[PDB]
Amino acid sequence: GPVPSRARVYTDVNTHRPREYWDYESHVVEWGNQDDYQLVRKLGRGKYSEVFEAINITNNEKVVVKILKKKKIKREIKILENLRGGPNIITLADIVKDPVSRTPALVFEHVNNTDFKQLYQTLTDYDIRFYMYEILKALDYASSMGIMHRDVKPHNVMIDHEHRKLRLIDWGLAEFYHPGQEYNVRVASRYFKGPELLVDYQMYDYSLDMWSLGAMLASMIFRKEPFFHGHDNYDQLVRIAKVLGTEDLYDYIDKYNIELDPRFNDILGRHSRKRWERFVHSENQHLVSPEALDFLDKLLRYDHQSRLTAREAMEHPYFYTVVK
Repeated sequence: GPVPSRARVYTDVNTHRPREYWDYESHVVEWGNQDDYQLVRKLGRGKYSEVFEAINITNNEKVVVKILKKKKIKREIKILENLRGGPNIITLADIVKDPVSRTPALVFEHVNNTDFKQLYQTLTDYDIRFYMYEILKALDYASSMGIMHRDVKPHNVMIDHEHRKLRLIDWGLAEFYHPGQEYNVRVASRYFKGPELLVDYQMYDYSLDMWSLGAMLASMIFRKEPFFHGHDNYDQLVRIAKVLGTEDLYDYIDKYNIELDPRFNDILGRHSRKRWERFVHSENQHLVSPEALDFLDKLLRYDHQSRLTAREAMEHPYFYTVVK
């Protein structure tokens, strides 16, 4: 069968916690006052909830209410409470029972966000570095607290560009990392899924989020949306292999004694690893530097154990120019 794997950092953080920290199933929700909040506008609907802009009439603060459509509820709540106050972690302000849905409604602080599409059109080199560093603060904190987000993507980063403020949001897919635990590979959005998910390797860890961050960075510095543009989860791996090469892919699956789905036999082909310069052109060159390429190269590795961790990434020369 497949060879096991463990995170190379923050491996045992949950084992040294009281059961209460990670045993989300046993968590007892503290309920607030639903009448404190007035819904103002529907912002959107996802697979698992509907999201509203609302006002907290007990202070006139704008808030965001997510009305949930089992146990994912307590998991998200527990993770949000565990991470509350951390750098760039969205703040859960309250939990109320919605009278119409009769499900929990999570109340979050508001962030005046700019649509990433419109906001990826304008970011300077400096601002890419600056905001990447801010996202890293959130991922280092989350992982240091034994949590993997599992859905890092531009839609889940809220940026108030005016105040240069960033929050990592939507922890509904997040999980507690337990060494040796097998996890569902049906997480993350297609274009941000790490190779571990695409080859059905279940014993993954925080390093999944670092792949997703790398895919985000590639899209930003190269002005290519998305960077790996698959038609489905299979073609998604082929798109990655056309950049990273098939030999390193086979080395990866060979290391973990993973066998590819045989349907790849007729679609994967043989591909060399490409040099990152291939993707540089007159329209994106001002966002590219040797430091950017080296940083990207160290995130986008097939082998989840070989990627930079969040803290290692923060140490990278790419961020030397960011004022701290």
